[PDB]
Amino acid sequence: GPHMADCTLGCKYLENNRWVSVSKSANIGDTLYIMGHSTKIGRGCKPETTEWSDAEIYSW
Repeated sequence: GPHMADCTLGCKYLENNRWVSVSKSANIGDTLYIMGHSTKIGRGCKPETTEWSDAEIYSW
């Protein structure tokens, strides 16, 4: 079988003063990249870091 992600991380980042949402996909154990920042995807699809100066994960 193929290997797909576990969860879809719905996050928004401030680009050019516009909050752009993007849903990315990663596994429990992946490292999510947002704006150059990286966060490990822990349990409950919940990333270690959910908040950044100009970026935030809103849904997982």
